[PDB]
Amino acid sequence: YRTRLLHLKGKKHIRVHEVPKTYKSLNSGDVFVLDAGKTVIQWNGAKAGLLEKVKAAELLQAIEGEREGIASGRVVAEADNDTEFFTLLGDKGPIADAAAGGSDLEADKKDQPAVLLRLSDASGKFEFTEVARGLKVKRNLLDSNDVFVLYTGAEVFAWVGKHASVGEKKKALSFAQEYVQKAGLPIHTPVARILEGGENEVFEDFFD
Ligand SMILES: [Ca+2]
Ligand SMILES: [Ca+2]
Ligand SMILES: [Cl-]
Ligand SMILES: [Mg+2]
Repeated sequence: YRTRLLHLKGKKHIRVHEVPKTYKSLNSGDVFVLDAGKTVIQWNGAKAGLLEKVKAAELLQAIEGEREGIASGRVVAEADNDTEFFTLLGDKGPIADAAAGGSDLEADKKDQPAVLLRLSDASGKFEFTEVARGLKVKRNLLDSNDVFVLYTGAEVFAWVGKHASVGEKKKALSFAQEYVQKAGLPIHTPVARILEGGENEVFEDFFD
């Protein structure tokens, strides 16, 4: 499994980004999730906000539920200097202060990375079209008749509507994988094909 470091940040709402796997990506003002597959660790900065911890905790719960006992979750404080955390991280050093991580209020306004796209072949050919971005990505936009691709800021999901066509169901994953390429995202960005009706905890977690 490829260990990923996720960075959660915000005041009125929370956005997540994947950041380089190193202590230098951390800052005491925010909350981070180190996803090492079967071990997932939430790291709370000393000055982390309540909402950042809450949504990081929701992410851990969703990952644990989707991985069905294979993955265990644990939360550590920055002051704990958790040795397993820094071992899975790969290095250790001085943690940048909250000021160096930037303003949460600025992040709310300037950093909304979510993107929702639709894949439909109702016209006789595949059309892959952006539907919404940022906070305007709402669950009500999903349509059982088509396939939808959601970028959360950390992961890409290919959501397959129950009434999607044969071509849409077959090509859903390839369009989601190709989105990572065209959008210039990290090559190892996780892409997952999911079905309407599934529990899909991490996907559903994005919307609440
Ligand atoms: Ca913060
Ligand atoms: Ca369709
Ligand atoms: Cl602030
Ligand atoms: Mg949530």
